[PDB]
Amino acid sequence: FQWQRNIRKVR
Repeated sequence: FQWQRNIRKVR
């Protein structure tokens, strides 16, 4: 999982 600094734009 390549997460860009906490995504938080979907769920």
